[PDB]
Amino acid sequence: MVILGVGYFLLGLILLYYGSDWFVLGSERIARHFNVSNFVIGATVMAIGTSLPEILTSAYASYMHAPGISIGNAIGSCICNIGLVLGLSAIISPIIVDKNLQKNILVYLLFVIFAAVIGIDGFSWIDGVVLLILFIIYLRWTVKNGSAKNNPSVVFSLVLLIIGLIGVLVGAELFVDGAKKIALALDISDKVIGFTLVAFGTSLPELMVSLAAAKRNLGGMVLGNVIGSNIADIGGALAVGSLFMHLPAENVQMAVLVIMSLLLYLFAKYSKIGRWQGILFLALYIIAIASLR
Ligand SMILES: CCCCCCCCCCCCCCC
Ligand SMILES: [Ca+2]
Ligand SMILES: [Ca+2]
Repeated sequence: MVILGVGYFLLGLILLYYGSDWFVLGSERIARHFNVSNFVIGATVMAIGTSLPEILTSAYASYMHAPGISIGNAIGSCICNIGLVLGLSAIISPIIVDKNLQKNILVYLLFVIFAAVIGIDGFSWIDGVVLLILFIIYLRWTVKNGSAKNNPSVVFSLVLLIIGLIGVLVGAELFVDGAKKIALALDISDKVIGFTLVAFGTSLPELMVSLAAAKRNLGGMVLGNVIGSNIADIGGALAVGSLFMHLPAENVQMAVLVIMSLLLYLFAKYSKIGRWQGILFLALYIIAIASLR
């Protein structure tokens, strides 16, 4: 059943490509409907929508007594979002960050640092409750200072968003399943090849969404999506995972994330996020995947 593997694989790519653009366009219209910035809609609605892969992966794994998976995938996603995802987007469409989104990015940095320190001895279920509460606070705070019948322009906008989200989520796991069915039918099936495949699959929505937005010069949406997804990975995916079981410490990975997060802030505050910032991010991500576990 080789053909099948390819069928799933390319169909998932079809759903990811077209699904992401619909999701982006639908989110862009919604942002204009609720009079909020593209950053806000990306850091909230879009981020939560694309991080639900991680959240379900994390909870299930830790419940099945594999807490290393929950935290590895959570942190690995964050590193990927800044290194790979934001890296490609910054090059495609350079961003000059307004001084009110710089405040949001600084808050993100503080959140990451707070997570890193309390995770030095691993993440307990109490650590998770705390991170989850901060997650909630971030969302409301991001919405508040980003704000202020049955319209066919609104209905069509929500259809674009939802169908788009379904597209990138179904397509992402058709990608993974399609890849796993090929690797099994070619007898090249490792099980570290399956973990990193599934792990990468959960980051596929963010990748395709942020690339689609970058293609339409929506730099705010991309930046918001990256910041929001990372927070949803830590305050959401990692947090829920800690509820079922103590997540062992990943101090080397956290340090990598803090450094990248710090770089992200300094660039947004005192410079820009363009070509050479993106090249640096991609370099760091490539170094990471070449030397980390
Ligand atoms: C919004 C949902 C919040 C769910 C919080 C669940 C906390 C579960 C804690 C379980 C602790 C078990 C301790 C055993 C010693
Ligand atoms: Ca994701
Ligand atoms: Ca702890």
